[PDB]
Amino acid sequence: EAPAAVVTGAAKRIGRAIAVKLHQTGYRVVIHYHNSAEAAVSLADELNKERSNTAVVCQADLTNSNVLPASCEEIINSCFRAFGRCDVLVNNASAFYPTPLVQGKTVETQVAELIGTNAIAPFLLTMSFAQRQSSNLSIVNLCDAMVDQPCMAFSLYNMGKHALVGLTQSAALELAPYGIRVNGVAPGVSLLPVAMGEEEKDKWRRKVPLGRREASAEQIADAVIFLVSGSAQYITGSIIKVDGGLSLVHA
Amino acid sequence: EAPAAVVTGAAKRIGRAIAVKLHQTGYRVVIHYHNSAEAAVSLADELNKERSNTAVVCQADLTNSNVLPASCEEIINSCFRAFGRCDVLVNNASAFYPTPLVQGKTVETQVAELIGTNAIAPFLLTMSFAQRQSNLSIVNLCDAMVDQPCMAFSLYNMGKHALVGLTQSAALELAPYGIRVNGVAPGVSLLPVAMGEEEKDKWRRKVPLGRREASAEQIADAVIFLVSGSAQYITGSIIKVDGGLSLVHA
Amino acid sequence: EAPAAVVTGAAKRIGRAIAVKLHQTGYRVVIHYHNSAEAAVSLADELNKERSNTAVVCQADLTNSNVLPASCEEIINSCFRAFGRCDVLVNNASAFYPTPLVQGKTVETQVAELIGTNAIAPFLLTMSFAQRQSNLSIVNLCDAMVDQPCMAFSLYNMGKHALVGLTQSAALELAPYGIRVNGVAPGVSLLPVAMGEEEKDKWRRKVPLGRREASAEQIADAVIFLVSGSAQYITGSIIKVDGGLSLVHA
Amino acid sequence: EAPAAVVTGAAKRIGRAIAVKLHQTGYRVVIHYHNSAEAAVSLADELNKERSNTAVVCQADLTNSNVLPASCEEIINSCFRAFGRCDVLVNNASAFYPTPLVQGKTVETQVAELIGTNAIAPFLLTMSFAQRQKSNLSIVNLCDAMVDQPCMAFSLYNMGKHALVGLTQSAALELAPYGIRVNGVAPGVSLLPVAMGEEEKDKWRRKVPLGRREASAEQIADAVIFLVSGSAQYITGSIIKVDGGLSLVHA
Ligand SMILES: NC(=O)c1ccc[n+]([C@@H]2O[C@H](COP(=O)([O-])OP(=O)(O)OC[C@H]3O[C@@H](n4cnc5c(N)ncnc54)[C@H](OP(=O)(O)O)[C@@H]3O)[C@@H](O)[C@H]2O)c1
Ligand SMILES: NC(=O)c1ccc[n+]([C@@H]2O[C@H](COP(=O)([O-])OP(=O)(O)OC[C@H]3O[C@@H](n4cnc5c(N)ncnc54)[C@H](OP(=O)(O)O)[C@@H]3O)[C@@H](O)[C@H]2O)c1
Ligand SMILES: NC(=O)c1ccc[n+]([C@@H]2O[C@H](COP(=O)([O-])OP(=O)(O)OC[C@H]3O[C@@H](n4cnc5c(N)ncnc54)[C@H](OP(=O)(O)O)[C@@H]3O)[C@@H](O)[C@H]2O)c1
Ligand SMILES: NC(=O)c1ccc[n+]([C@@H]2O[C@H](COP(=O)([O-])OP(=O)(O)OC[C@H]3O[C@@H](n4cnc5c(N)ncnc54)[C@H](OP(=O)(O)O)[C@@H]3O)[C@@H](O)[C@H]2O)c1
Ligand SMILES: Nc1nc2[nH]c(-c3ccccc3)c(CCc3ccccc3)c2c(=O)[nH]1
Ligand SMILES: Nc1nc2[nH]c(-c3ccccc3)c(CCc3ccccc3)c2c(=O)[nH]1
Ligand SMILES: Nc1nc2[nH]c(-c3ccccc3)c(CCc3ccccc3)c2c(=O)[nH]1
Ligand SMILES: Nc1nc2[nH]c(-c3ccccc3)c(CCc3ccccc3)c2c(=O)[nH]1
Repeated sequence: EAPAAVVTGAAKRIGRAIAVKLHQTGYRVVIHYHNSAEAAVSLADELNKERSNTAVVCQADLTNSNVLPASCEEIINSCFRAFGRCDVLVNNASAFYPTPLVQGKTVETQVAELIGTNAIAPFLLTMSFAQRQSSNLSIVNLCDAMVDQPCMAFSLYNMGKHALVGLTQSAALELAPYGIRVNGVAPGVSLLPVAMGEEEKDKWRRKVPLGRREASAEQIADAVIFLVSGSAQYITGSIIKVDGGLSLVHA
Repeated sequence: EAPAAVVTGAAKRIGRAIAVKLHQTGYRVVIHYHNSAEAAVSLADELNKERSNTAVVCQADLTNSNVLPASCEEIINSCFRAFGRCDVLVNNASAFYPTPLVQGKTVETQVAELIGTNAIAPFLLTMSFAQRQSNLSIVNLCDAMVDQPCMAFSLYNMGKHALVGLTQSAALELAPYGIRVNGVAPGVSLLPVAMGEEEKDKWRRKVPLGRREASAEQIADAVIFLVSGSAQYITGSIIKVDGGLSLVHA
Repeated sequence: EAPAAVVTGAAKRIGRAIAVKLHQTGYRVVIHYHNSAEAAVSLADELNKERSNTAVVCQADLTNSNVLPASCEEIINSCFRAFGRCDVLVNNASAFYPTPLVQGKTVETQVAELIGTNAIAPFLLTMSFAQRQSNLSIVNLCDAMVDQPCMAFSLYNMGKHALVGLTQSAALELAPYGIRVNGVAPGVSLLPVAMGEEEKDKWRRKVPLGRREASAEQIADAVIFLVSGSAQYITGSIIKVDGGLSLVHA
Repeated sequence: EAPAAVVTGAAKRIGRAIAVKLHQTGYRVVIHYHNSAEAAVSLADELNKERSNTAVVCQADLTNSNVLPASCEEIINSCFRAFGRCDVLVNNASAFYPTPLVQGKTVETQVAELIGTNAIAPFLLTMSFAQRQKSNLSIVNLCDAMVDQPCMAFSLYNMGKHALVGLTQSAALELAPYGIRVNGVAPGVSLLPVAMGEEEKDKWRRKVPLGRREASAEQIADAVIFLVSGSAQYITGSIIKVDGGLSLVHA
């Protein structure tokens, strides 16, 4: 039988490209989404046209709350339900906006979204994934290459990403005896936010030493595919920058 | 007029040592505490016997909740109420216990406490400190072993990682205000009251420099360095006080 | 036409596995070696029996000296002489042995060998490589345990640390020329011939993932990924291949 | 009676400021120097005017060669000849200039100067220091906050400073049983070349979060003083950035 993978925030952009490649590689996928129902479904439609009954969707808010644990257990159950197994978890879903330290959402809501999506939900999905277990089990967390050169006023986001590094390493250590590997892919700039101004996107583009451009989503997905593959079987607790050298560049 | 410091979890152990040392250097101090009220007031008494009207206590749960932001603001407000200023904030309070990934409290509670004390409360207290504004600085009690995590401590460890993020993020954003943010990262220091001597000795034996844990004073010494005029250009630095522990391989 | 790679210290162990895999992937290979002459020609025989005119050997001492820059230029010149091009450089050769800080090679020789092989030759090889210039990249064999040094291996460790800086500096400088520079950082892979069986086991039992060292093939897999088209945006990255070993506190 | 320190490259700029403050703290000093005899001597004169017979000067090229280990043994020995003891070693001397990868010093000379001064001499000085011990003994190495965001075309310099981090950690571990601590100070930008145009100096100053300026040599010296003091007695293997947050600033 073919392995199955969960990819969070998989309706669009990097998470979409990750789902697609895992699928092209032979996985069945659970495409998780929060708000993008329509996009999640048309992706599943497209993958199930290629290969019948190989893609399902799964809706969940990953904001931290009293139900998040249940929600995350249900994401992992959906995969077990659809496909009878869960081999791979990609923690890609992420909320992202500025939370300036010095003066909309209340601060406690910002904590819940930024820390819940970037770190608490990953921890709870990891728990549920491991609890439910020639197989090749792994987890890939979508990290941040620039996490030690944080953006101005993005302190909660940055806290969540740093937490996610902690989880990556802690979970690699603790789940090694189960044969579950835990790694990370850390983009620098890849697809820039649809919202982001065009001059603002070019500013970032021009700082990238390898080609003065952003990574494609597919280039990010390549690292993921490597990490879940049989050729990464001794690798756990490793976070691979896919940043074109951006992190190396001084102010 | 004397500067003022807030030290969280200051009723005993390392936080008491940081407040004692801050007091000896001439700070007025707020001794924040959660459950250890007797130890808190007993300390504020010793300190006020030494110079009167220079220590107050302040009780607060720093578990994450929707009122944690108010609570952290009230902590900063307590320092201005007592002393008319707030120059230093030391984030020392921390919950710690195992949270195994494969299986007491609910997990929602473990999240709230481990992440809230180690990370969210430090962020809120930082916002509050900065919003209320010399030599202004913040010092976070980090973990020298943060990149070699203890088995089954993932939520604690996530919290100490996030506290690194904050140290770095806040140092960048608060620089324009002349507010420095740095950290102090013990290895093993005072071991927990729960721990038996045999398990303490197991950790002691791992330390290259002397095969013993840091004294609480030794941690406080580095905090005192970082708040001083001698570290005026230092911000975003996290100083290990670990006697070489983090350098030792498995 | 087929791309070509130079692999240093490729006659045995990890470097051999890398040469083999690069060769299986479609590459022509320069097999560099120092002393291991028989195993080197033996490997090119195998390779060339599989695909004629796709491997050549190239002998060089990579100890630091005033002629190293010439020896390194010759290694790259040899790749061009044999194959008309040089797409990939792998810096794998390395000397390793204790150099205690406190009391039959002289210390000037220990410096030249350990820093030579592990750092200066890589630098010189990278200069010569870039000077002669498609998916062009370089891979350095680094050490996952580098921030957790082995006792009395300061010179070796210094070499590996330097190789980190080289990886990163060269990534930065060569990016405009389309040349990527990355690392693979084993923990414990095939353990030395001369290592006792008790001390091998001792390292094996430390590894979380599977309680065993990596196979050379496992290391090579990560090299293969980094030179491949699935890594076209990766530069300046160092990928640990250590089964979690570096995550384990003392 | 009074403890003794060796400071390499102590005739000007940072090393001088370090030697002055150690002296002000009550150390006797060996002022090592390469070409700057006149500043070295003039400092030793200023210092011996404060306290008779508490400063000596000691010339040596710290370029890697066959003689470098003797020279480094000689620098240590001279502190013992002058003061009867050697309590503190500061590795401050450093060559610094571009060594581009692609196109009158030859490259073997560049290697010898940049690697010798920034790494190899520090190592040899450490072993001579330790050999002679076998009281608060420690070693402070002058590192670089920016070592992971290197300046373009300084690979040999950068490689030396990276090697110097490894030595700081390696020596800390190996010499801990002798009660010798080994730590670093890692400036970001400090005293800038007086020759450099102010306009160019300002581009660097403007990047520094804290104060938009470079560190004084005295500010670097303060961290060195902390690290050799009785208030750092459990500290070893640590590298204190003194950088005004410069290393936290993305491109
Ligand atoms: N783009 C980059 O340059 C970049 C750089 C560094 C790191 N990364 C990391 O790489 C990953 C992918 O980046 P990206 O730009 O593709 O992500 P993105 O478009 O910002 O977000 C991806 C998905 O996250 C989901 N999400 C947001 N809040 C959520 C919530 N509360 N609950 C559940 N899902 C939620 C959204 O799903 P719905 O649309 O279904 O609501 C969204 O489509 C992220 O983890 C990001 O931090 C990206
Ligand atoms: N000790 C070590 O070896 C070690 C090692 C690495 C890092 N560190 C760090 O150094 C710092 C000091 O360590 P320590 O051993 O002195 O700490 P500790 O004794 O475990 O805790 C310090 C205080 O934190 C407070 N705290 C706990 N839960 C709280 C909550 N929900 N709300 C508010 N406050 C709460 C407690 O207050 P009450 O007593 O008033 O209830 C406690 O006295 C910590 O941040 C620690 O993580 C210590
Ligand atoms: N094995 C591990 O557990 C491990 C762990 C961490 C990092 N690594 C790194 O992985 C790489 C490969 O490791 P390995 O165990 O396969 O290496 P190894 O067998 O110890 O050394 C590889 C080759 O380097 C060459 N070499 C040694 N001194 C030389 C000199 N002066 N000039 C030129 N070549 C010289 C030798 O060539 P001849 O036989 O031709 O003389 C040797 O065969 C090395 O960079 C190593 O540092 C290995
Ligand atoms: N300045 C900064 O912004 C900065 C930034 C990062 C790190 N650092 C580090 O901080 C330390 C002090 O910096 P600095 O700017 O004060 O250094 P500097 O002025 O560039 O150099 C200090 C001294 O090093 C000595 N030196 C150079 N080559 C030598 C050789 N071959 N043999 C023996 N001695 C030699 C020189 O002695 P003579 O004058 O006697 O010839 C020179 O005065 C250095 O280690 C540096 O890398 C500085
Ligand atoms: N979920 C999510 N996470 C993101 N992280 C980043 C990022 C973070 C730090 C530096 C650069 C890019 C980005 C790219 C956009 C960006 C650009 C500049 C600063 C912060 C973020 C991103 C995103 O679009 N979605
Ligand atoms: N709030 C608080 N935090 C602590 N962190 C540590 C610690 C953590 C990781 C490695 C070494 C010591 C300690 C020392 C005890 C300890 C040891 C191992 C895991 C968790 C805690 C500690 C503590 O007593 N209180
Ligand atoms: N050229 C080369 N480099 C090596 N590095 C290591 C290594 C280094 C640090 C920790 C563990 C293994 C090893 C594994 C054997 C070893 C173990 C401990 C110290 C130095 C070497 C190794 C090797 O066999 N050849
Ligand atoms: N021996 C020695 N080592 C040095 N390292 C640095 C440095 C290196 C990397 C980033 C910033 C400054 C410097 C200062 C280099 C510099 C000079 C002018 C503007 C910005 C940086 C330095 C030096 O002057 N002497």
